Amino acid sequence: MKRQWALEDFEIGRPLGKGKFGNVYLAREKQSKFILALKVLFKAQLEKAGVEHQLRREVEIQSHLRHPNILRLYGYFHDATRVYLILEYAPLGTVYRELQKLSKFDEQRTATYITELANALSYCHSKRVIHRDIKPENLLLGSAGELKIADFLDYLPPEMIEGRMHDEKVDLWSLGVLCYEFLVGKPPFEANTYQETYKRISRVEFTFPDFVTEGARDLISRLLKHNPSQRPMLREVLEHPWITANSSKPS
Ligand SMILES: O=C1CNCC2=C1[C@@H](c1ccccc1F)c1c[nH]nc1N2
Repeated sequence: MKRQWALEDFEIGRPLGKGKFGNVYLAREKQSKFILALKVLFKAQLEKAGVEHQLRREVEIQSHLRHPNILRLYGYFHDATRVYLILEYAPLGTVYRELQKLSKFDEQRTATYITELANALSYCHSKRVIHRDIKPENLLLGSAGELKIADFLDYLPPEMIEGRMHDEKVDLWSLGVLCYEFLVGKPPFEANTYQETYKRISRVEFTFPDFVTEGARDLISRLLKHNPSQRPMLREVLEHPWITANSSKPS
């Protein structure tokens, strides 16, 4: 038995973002006056893209995922032309926005974010869910500034760009790219052309600015190993001395 929702159940507020298949609006559940986000997806568009099978899968997964660092999907409903997703609202915005505003994050903020991401990823893996698109734009912030994964090129691991087969280790690579981008302000393999970025990733060619410390370099270099089996386990990330020295939050 489940709860049935309807459009008339919410007071539509301001638009929060624009999607390639619809828009997201801030909203309030009329009964509880609870603030949430309402993502509207157009079927006609979801159809003309062959991503419907992807949405159905993601919605199934998200509904079952319950973690403080994963954006919550409370439910959904639809009509003749639209699919509505009832999502948790992250009042502090995207990590992407904070990064652009600050240009780069200090070690404390970065290690904290990496810890929250590692926890969320560890939870996902325990549920056989892998390959989360954790780019800054897909990372939101809760009322206390806690990170929330909301993924529902510069970040693809060597195995993927090379058309090879992969596993959960792709998420460890992602974590290394994010740790670097958080500390530096830009992803490690950024280049002028797609072709150049590709060769940069394939060869794991990147440099560290002078302000990136020894501990951060050790963690990033280990996460960004070309060979997936040489990348640390998520528990090793959470126990890394750079993480335990800088994270403002425990695992
Ligand atoms: O789209 C946006 C735009 N940035 C603010 C924001 C959202 C939205 C959202 C982000 C990523 C994926 C799905 C999704 F609905 C959102 C949901 N809760 N808080 C949000 N803030």
